[PDB]
Amino acid sequence: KVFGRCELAAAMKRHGLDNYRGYSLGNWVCAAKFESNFNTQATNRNTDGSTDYGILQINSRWWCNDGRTPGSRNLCNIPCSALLSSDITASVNCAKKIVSDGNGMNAWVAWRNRCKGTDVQAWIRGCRL
Repeated sequence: KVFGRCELAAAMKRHGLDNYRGYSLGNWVCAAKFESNFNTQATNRNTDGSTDYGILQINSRWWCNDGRTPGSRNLCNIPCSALLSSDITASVNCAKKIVSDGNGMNAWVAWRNRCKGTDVQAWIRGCRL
């Protein structure tokens, strides 16, 4: 599923990401835009053999099991394929664990490089929340 901008904002708000660990909703929408172009089916292979999955491009090196990342962890206790669903619950629940682990949203390279320090409120302008 390819989300619309306001559609995804509303789904993320319903799942409790607005101001989660101090990150306003626009941060999460911005990160999803540049990680996956709002596409739940996005996958991207990393040079170390791990793979990033879903709308927030969550990495199999630490966070999910895809059966082909030897020596990796599964800290969200899910198959990585669950992160490609049209229902974003699994991705949001896992993202809450990631952002709590100490480095905040710096865990997402695209957020650090393209959202951090910008006017992220612009990503939820016009949306009915």
